[PDB]
Amino acid sequence: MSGPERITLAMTGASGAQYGLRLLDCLVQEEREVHFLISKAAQLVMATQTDVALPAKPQAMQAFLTEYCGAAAGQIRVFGQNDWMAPPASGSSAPNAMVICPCSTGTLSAVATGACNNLIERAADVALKERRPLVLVPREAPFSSIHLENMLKLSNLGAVILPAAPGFYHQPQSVEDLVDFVVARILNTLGIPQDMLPRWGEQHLVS
Amino acid sequence: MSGPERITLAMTGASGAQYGLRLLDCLVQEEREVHFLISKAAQLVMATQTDVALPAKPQAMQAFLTEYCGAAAGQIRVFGQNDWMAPPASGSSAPNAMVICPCSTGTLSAVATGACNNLIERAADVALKERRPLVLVPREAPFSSIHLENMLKLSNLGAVILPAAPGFYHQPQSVEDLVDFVVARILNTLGIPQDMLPRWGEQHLVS
Amino acid sequence: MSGPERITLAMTGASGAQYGLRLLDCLVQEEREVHFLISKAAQLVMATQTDVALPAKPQAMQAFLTEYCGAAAGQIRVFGQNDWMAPPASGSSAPNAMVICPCSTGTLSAVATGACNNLIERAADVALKERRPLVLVPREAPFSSIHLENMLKLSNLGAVILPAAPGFYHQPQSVEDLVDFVVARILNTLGIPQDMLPRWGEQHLVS
Amino acid sequence: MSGPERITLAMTGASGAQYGLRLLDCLVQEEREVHFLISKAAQLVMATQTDVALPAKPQAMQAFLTEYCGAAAGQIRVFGQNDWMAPPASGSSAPNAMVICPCSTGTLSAVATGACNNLIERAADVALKERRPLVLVPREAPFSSIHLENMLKLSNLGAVILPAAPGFYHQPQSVEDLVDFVVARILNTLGIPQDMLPRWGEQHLVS
Amino acid sequence: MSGPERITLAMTGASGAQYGLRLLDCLVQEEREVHFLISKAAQLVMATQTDVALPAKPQAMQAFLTEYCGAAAGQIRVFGQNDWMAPPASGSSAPNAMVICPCSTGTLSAVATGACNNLIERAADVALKERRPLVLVPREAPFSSIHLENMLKLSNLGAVILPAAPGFYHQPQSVEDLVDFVVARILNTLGIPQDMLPRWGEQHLVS
Amino acid sequence: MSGPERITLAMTGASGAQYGLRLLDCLVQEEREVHFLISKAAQLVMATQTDVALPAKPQAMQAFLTEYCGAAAGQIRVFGQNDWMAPPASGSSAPNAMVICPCSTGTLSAVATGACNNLIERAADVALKERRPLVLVPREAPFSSIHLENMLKLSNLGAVILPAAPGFYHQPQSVEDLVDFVVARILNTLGIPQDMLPRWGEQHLVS
Amino acid sequence: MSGPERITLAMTGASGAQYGLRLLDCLVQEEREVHFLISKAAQLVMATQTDVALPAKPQAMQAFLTEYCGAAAGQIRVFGQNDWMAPPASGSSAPNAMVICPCSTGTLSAVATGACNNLIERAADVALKERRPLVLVPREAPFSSIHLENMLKLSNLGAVILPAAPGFYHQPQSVEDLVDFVVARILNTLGIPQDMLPRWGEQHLVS
Amino acid sequence: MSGPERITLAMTGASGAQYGLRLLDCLVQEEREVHFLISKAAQLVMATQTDVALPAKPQAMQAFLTEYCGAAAGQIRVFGQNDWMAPPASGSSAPNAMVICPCSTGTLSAVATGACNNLIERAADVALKERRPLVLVPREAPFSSIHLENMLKLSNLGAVILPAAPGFYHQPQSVEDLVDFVVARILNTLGIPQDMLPRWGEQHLVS
Ligand SMILES: Cc1cc2c(cc1C)N(C[C@H](O)[C@H](O)[C@H](O)COP(=O)(O)O)c1[nH]c(=O)[nH]c(=O)c1N2
Ligand SMILES: Cc1cc2c(cc1C)N(C[C@H](O)[C@H](O)[C@H](O)COP(=O)(O)O)c1[nH]c(=O)[nH]c(=O)c1N2
Ligand SMILES: Cc1cc2c(cc1C)N(C[C@H](O)[C@H](O)[C@H](O)COP(=O)(O)O)c1[nH]c(=O)[nH]c(=O)c1N2
Ligand SMILES: Cc1cc2c(cc1C)N(C[C@H](O)[C@H](O)[C@H](O)COP(=O)(O)O)c1[nH]c(=O)[nH]c(=O)c1N2
Ligand SMILES: Cc1cc2c(cc1C)N(C[C@H](O)[C@H](O)[C@H](O)COP(=O)(O)O)c1[nH]c(=O)[nH]c(=O)c1N2
Ligand SMILES: Cc1cc2c(cc1C)N(C[C@H](O)[C@H](O)[C@H](O)COP(=O)(O)O)c1[nH]c(=O)[nH]c(=O)c1N2
Ligand SMILES: Cc1cc2c(cc1C)N(C[C@H](O)[C@H](O)[C@H](O)COP(=O)(O)O)c1[nH]c(=O)[nH]c(=O)c1N2
Ligand SMILES: Cc1cc2c(cc1C)N(C[C@H](O)[C@H](O)[C@H](O)COP(=O)(O)O)c1[nH]c(=O)[nH]c(=O)c1N2
Ligand SMILES: CC(C)=CCOP(=O)(O)O
Ligand SMILES: CC(C)=CCOP(=O)(O)O
Ligand SMILES: CC(C)=CCOP(=O)(O)O
Ligand SMILES: CC(C)=CCOP(=O)(O)O
Ligand SMILES: CC(C)=CCOP(=O)(O)O
Ligand SMILES: CC(C)=CCOP(=O)(O)O
Ligand SMILES: CC(C)=CCOP(=O)(O)O
Ligand SMILES: CC(C)=CCOP(=O)(O)O
Repeated sequence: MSGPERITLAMTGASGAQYGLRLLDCLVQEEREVHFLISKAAQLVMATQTDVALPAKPQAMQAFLTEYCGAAAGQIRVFGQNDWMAPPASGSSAPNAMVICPCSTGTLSAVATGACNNLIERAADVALKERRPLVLVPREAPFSSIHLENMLKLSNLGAVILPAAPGFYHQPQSVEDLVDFVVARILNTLGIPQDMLPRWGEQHLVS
Repeated sequence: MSGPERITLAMTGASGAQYGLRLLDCLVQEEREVHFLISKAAQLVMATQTDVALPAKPQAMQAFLTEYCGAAAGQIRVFGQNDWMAPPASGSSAPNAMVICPCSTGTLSAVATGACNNLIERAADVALKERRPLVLVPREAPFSSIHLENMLKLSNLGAVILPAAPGFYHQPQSVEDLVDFVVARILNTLGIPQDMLPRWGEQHLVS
Repeated sequence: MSGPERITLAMTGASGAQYGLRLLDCLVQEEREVHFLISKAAQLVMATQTDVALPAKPQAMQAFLTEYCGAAAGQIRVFGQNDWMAPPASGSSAPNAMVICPCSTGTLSAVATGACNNLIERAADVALKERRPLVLVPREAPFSSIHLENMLKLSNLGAVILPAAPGFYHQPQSVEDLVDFVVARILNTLGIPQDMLPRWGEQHLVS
Repeated sequence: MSGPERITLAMTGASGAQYGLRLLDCLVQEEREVHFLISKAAQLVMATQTDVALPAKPQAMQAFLTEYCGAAAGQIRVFGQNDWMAPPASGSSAPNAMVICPCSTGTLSAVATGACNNLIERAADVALKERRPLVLVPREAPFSSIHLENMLKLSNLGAVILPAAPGFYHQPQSVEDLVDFVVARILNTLGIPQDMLPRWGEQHLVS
Repeated sequence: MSGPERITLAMTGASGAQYGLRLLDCLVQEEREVHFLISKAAQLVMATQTDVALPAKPQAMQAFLTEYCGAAAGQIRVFGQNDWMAPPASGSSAPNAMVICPCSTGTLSAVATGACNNLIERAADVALKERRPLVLVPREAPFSSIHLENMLKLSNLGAVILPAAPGFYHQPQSVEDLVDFVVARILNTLGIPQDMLPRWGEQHLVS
Repeated sequence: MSGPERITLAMTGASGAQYGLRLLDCLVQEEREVHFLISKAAQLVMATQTDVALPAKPQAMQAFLTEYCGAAAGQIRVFGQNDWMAPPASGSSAPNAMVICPCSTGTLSAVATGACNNLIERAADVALKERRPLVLVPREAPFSSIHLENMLKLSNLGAVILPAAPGFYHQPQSVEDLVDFVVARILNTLGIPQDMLPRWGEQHLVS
Repeated sequence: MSGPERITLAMTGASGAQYGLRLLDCLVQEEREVHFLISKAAQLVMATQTDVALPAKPQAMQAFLTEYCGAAAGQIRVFGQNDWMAPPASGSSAPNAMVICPCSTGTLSAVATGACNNLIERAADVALKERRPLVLVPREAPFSSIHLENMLKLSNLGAVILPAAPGFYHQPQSVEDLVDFVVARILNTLGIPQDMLPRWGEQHLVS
Repeated sequence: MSGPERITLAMTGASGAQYGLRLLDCLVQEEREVHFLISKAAQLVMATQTDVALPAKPQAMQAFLTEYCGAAAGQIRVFGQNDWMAPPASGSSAPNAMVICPCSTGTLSAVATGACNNLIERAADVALKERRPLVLVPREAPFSSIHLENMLKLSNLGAVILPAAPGFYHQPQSVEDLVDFVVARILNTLGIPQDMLPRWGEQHLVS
């Protein structure tokens, strides 16, 4: 298999829950193991901008998502915001790639400064110190200079800053087609196969 | 009228022509005067990702857009890429706000470095030296550290970096609803009235 | 196979065309796919400092190089300087390593600043944002502080700055032996097998 | 095999010889090839803080270590401090990962500044220019701002700064258990299998 | 008495509780007054990596520690994480030295950025603004560039960054001997007498 | 006694040996303990610019200086350039103030970069990490930007940069009076009594 | 003649008037034209630390110095502190080298910041903008970080920072011999012949 | 004569001895005086990559080179690595231009940091403080960020960084023709006549 076997997928309180749910579903279909984390604000976003009725507690959540995605048993692990017992809290864990999708400006800040106040922030701190993949998917506009400095710092240290900025070059016809563009970019970044967005120019031999 | 009477709208070669066409139409409906500039790459984008058959030469272009938007005669001015005779080339011109929507990574670079190689780049250089509004709407993912440094420099100097990153908090049902979210943000930035995106929380009196 | 299956090889207007032609030939012999780009200045260099009569237009060029190197059909793709349809223009393309050999001081500048004015510059911009290999082979002396700052910025972001500075530790007897030293270094950087430069010290067991 | 086939292991004059000897032994047991370098100060440390009677000259040293670790013939190569003939002195060598364990503050300084005064420093300079793994294991307290600036510079360039700071979360009962924690972290960094430190949380499915 | 009469000892959630308990005991034996603060994460660390059954609430904690260490009544004060009434919250308090042992990467971050979210962070903020001693004892490996930048900033402002990196030059035979090395370094930094680690070279008169 | 009981006095290869010999004599007369270190270049300076015939080996040197200054037995300790057994090599030593008088540009460099190549450089590295007094007395003209950057870095970290730049405000009549001005400044910096340079203005009550 | 025909010699209020008077005399003997400027504080220094009774007003001063040095009529020009009519105030003047000897910390500050409050400061501002020689001779100890930053800035812009730090390698026997060392260094910097300090090593052919 | 009368030519341990020998020969033919310095590593390079059997000791070396180049007696001075008696060690020496050809990455480092550990490094330190020409000829590939930062610092201070990167625009037919290109560039930098590389375009009057 190309790409990581295990992804830590953290969802934080930016207005783009569709992208994290779609990514979760694609990752499950590519038979990856997902360690799923979600912030309190992200739970309010999902409740108010989607049709998904996500249970509050980690075990009910894990059961719900396993159904929602058609996952295998234990394929999706759910950990709460102070569960330091969970793999992502330590660099001695097995290697996984981490994606924060969507990534709020507050979570971006915490990761840039090293705040480690909850499991998502500590997980990203560990990805950085271990040189493990870390992809942040901000959804904000305008970006202020505070946001941009935090993104630059992290980019300079090897994180991938992948804004939720879909392109129109595959002729999108629906909101779902724009959500899939962003998701396809994330999977490409992670090195995981995808067939939602063709490889640009692959059939063009000469100019 | 709130907001600027005249906007310089430059469209450059990022995959988001829908946003610049929609903005052009909203600006016309709010009876603003638009000085419209478009790059060669942006013409290829529009030809390949939209249904809009935009003529190549500035006078045919001006006639086409005036029809497309329902504008009044002389409401939309079109200037070519080396027309130094046009108002945006000089700080002695009448004040206008400038928006680059969409803004390619190459145009972002040129504006950050001061390259002034064509009328769009010189127009942005003049907006900066005159302290006139300058809004850039990048559409790229990932953003590299080169992109992020160029955005930060410009943000620090007072430009507004407004990525084409729509939110989902107004329940979008179509691609058009996502395009209008971004457009609504731009008009808000410019101080121009809009009724596509409600004022968040305006009716909430207490927590 | 070790190393990348596909290399984007861009030749720009520094006085070292021999190195890019030799690299092209080595890449073909290692059965890699080459996406070949060449600047207008690089065409003048090749015309004046080599015996290679390279045709001007991309399809005639592709036929010429395919012969010159003994390549298989479609092994070498040639794209012109504004062919945005070509794979290297987008990060959604299939992954390839990019080498700019030789790299003029102007191309170094454009890549460091993000100028994206033609397909070579945009290709390098995409390599950077995608975290794909990017090797620059400058040929200039002295290096000014402008050159050195541009190289440092790019090195800091993970590009490899590999100056056309051959060593003499394999006893070179000809101009070709110096050209092959530099080429051997490039292939090593890319992780592609080569037998022009032995592995230093591989038989030395103790001091 | 996961991880590098060949490791350059340099031991320098910080008070932690136990960690470099233990790492050497683990690397031998995982059937890796080790290019072993040791500074004059590190020889005084080993003589005074361990029970290991290490011979002075490279060939006697190689014989001693080969016995001490149970290595195969030629599995451990020993090179002296000015043996420029040895593989680590040149980037044209075969790829290996380099670890400096322990890393004195003086060696940290030399690597950060590019001093290349002996084979260890030149070896690290080459690892950096080749983008090959470089792990530094400092043992000092307090760390001054000079130390911290030197570490930051190197971290920013992709070196791994792994201080000899063992954790207590695997219930250590002996000095050997603390030495093995640090060694286990190094092997994890290098991507080499180890069974001294379990994978944190690997059996935890839900919070 | 040499050294401070009063120490604020904060324990945060890094895997090194042994060092803070040992320091607490040494400080009590040198008849100092200790203002003891402990984070929620540090309570989970102590519960899981030590044999010490520390009560949760500040008054039960104070009674427990007073027994554990043989302290005099009122020698150890315990304050909770939001007790702004406590001396360390204000610069108008009586002078004391502050040690954060162990110091998590999150607490390091908060102190470097000025976050003041709880009493430990505010206490360190006050130590800095008052020019009072502040010693941080991180326990992490690798250190990332985020950690290293946060340490450098604080070192530059006069904090002492004293990693939990014991040396082996006093022939340690047990885990306790390594814990005491680090503790001895802290007491030396604070100017408090200790007889666990001899004064290096004190009897050496000539080379 | 005011000021430190023990001073590490290092003499390095700048053209000002008179100042270090005079300081050594003043320190002995104020009954301080001096740990004396001298570089190979400083030995050549003393041989060629003074009348002092200093023996080469540390024990003969210690006997010579003890006579030259009228010191008590064991008041002056002499350590060689690789004597890591000596107190100044470790921060676990008893506290002393360190003066490098004169300080060559090479020694200034090594201290600024953390090179630790010999006992003087390591001693200064330890003074810095321990927050112990460190006074550097450069003697060079012009100062280049390399020198000035190295001095600034060290000044910013709390070292005292005290150039061998005597003043004329005490009416000097001899070379000895200029040497004593500089020495008086050093003793003032260290907080040690001196009566060579009066306290400026001490008898002036009103303007 | 080697070196400049005209020198602007400014004397400011550091305790080293001997050096500026000696330089003035050497410049006169080498038949240079001197534009002489002196600050109010420098007049108090000269009155209190030398035997030279310098008149207050520019014309009496010019007559006095012309006698003191044996100069030709009009060889020494004296200008007051607000005489903007004088050549050094404008870059349109004839080229001259400028030396500030001695240079107070206040004058160093003004030159580094561009303060131009009097003719000396404006003269130095003009030397810098014209790329004309500018030599500053500070006399201060310790140098603080403010002093060192001001010196570095100016050194980086091409000024020569030449501290009043005499060497002892020409066997000085008097205060005058130390004053002449510094003066000899200044003349060397300016490219003016001098025979007070031999050319180091000029007769040494082999090592 | 145009250009300097005296050149300090230092050869250090990069793989390009041919360039320093050829430069030495050209300098002798232009009747310049050469102060020749060579490092221990450079002696190993010359022994292994050239046919030149250079004696070890300075006087035998001077005799050998005087023969090899056809020099006049005393035209080439040879100084050893610790011969502080030699002119280049002091700024009070007669002015000469300094070239380090080839310049190892270690020597580049030492010059950038001010290390002054041997006569070559001190000579370069003096060139910088005296504002005398300093040309460095590195031979390394890739250049890391450490190398590039060291080059930039020195370039910014006025050193010339002239990499051993020959061009092909004079139709080179041999290894000697590439060596002469680099040498011709160095002589041009120094302002010394050369007829190996024509003046580009000198006969071109119009475009
Ligand atoms: C409905 C709704 C929508 C948004 C938000 C909030 C809510 C309630 N917030 C804000 C954000 O959630 C807030 O600053 C949190 O403190 C983020 O905390 P976490 O990073 O999720 O722990 C938010 N933040 C942001 O960066 N981009 C966005 O698009 C949104 N949209
Ligand atoms: C179809 C198509 C689509 C895109 C592009 C090109 C084409 C042809 N380009 C690239 C870009 O247009 C190129 O780097 C130009 O050089 C930009 O020039 P202007 O800034 O418009 O003058 C591009 N650039 C970018 O920053 N974001 C994008 O989404 C796209 N999409
Ligand atoms: C014959 C010849 C030789 C050279 C050049 C030009 C020509 C015509 N140029 C200059 C360079 O080509 C010019 O600055 C271009 O603008 C570079 O454009 P590209 O980067 O190729 O698009 C050039 N540039 C450089 O960096 N190093 C070199 O060795 C040369 N040699
Ligand atoms: C017994 C003993 C113990 C130590 C040391 C020395 C000796 C002799 N040194 C110092 C160090 O070895 C010295 O600065 C050397 O110059 C380092 O040279 P290398 O980097 O090994 O070539 C030392 N240095 C350090 O960074 N951390 C340490 O723990 C120690 N411990
Ligand atoms: C068992 C255990 C062990 C550790 C941790 C946690 C737990 C539960 N954490 C993490 C840390 O406690 C987390 O990022 C907290 O958010 C830190 O909060 P405080 O700074 O104590 O408020 C942790 N953090 C760190 O910097 N170094 C370490 O050694 C450890 N070890
Ligand atoms: C006679 C004599 C005089 C001087 C020197 C040398 C000699 C031999 N050196 C140079 C210096 O000693 C050289 O760069 C050494 O490498 C410094 O090494 P240490 O720092 O003493 O180990 C020298 N260096 C300096 O910074 N200022 C000076 O005044 C002198 N004077
Ligand atoms: C007797 C005497 C001696 C000194 C001073 C003053 C006096 C009165 N001052 C101080 C200085 O003159 C003061 O800060 C002035 O404001 C400098 O002004 P000018 O730069 O000359 O205009 C002084 N300043 C300094 O930088 N180094 C010194 O050696 C002295 N010595
Ligand atoms: C045969 C051979 C070849 C090279 C080297 C060595 C040897 C032995 N070294 C390395 C270098 O010489 C080493 O880092 C020295 O420590 C440099 O010391 P000096 O700067 O000459 O004192 C080397 N260094 C470099 O920067 N570029 C190179 O091309 C080479 N080539
Ligand atoms: C939760 C936990 C064991 C954190 C310690 O992990 P690491 O040693 O800092 O990578
Ligand atoms: C096209 C033109 C008149 C440019 C000059 O404008 P400005 O004085 O630079 O603002
Ligand atoms: C030519 C083209 C489709 C450019 C867009 O690519 P990407 O989304 O910016 O990587
Ligand atoms: C010892 C030696 C051949 C050094 C040259 O290696 P590289 O070309 O600098 O990687
Ligand atoms: C809890 C309290 C009184 C904080 C104010 O202290 P300070 O004036 O900020 O030192
Ligand atoms: C020579 C020696 C014991 C060095 C270790 O000292 P420290 O622990 O780094 O202060
Ligand atoms: C006193 C005077 C004419 C100042 C103007 O000089 P410049 O044009 O600023 O060089
Ligand atoms: C070898 C020697 C006399 C060094 C002193 O030279 P300089 O005064 O630092 O230029």
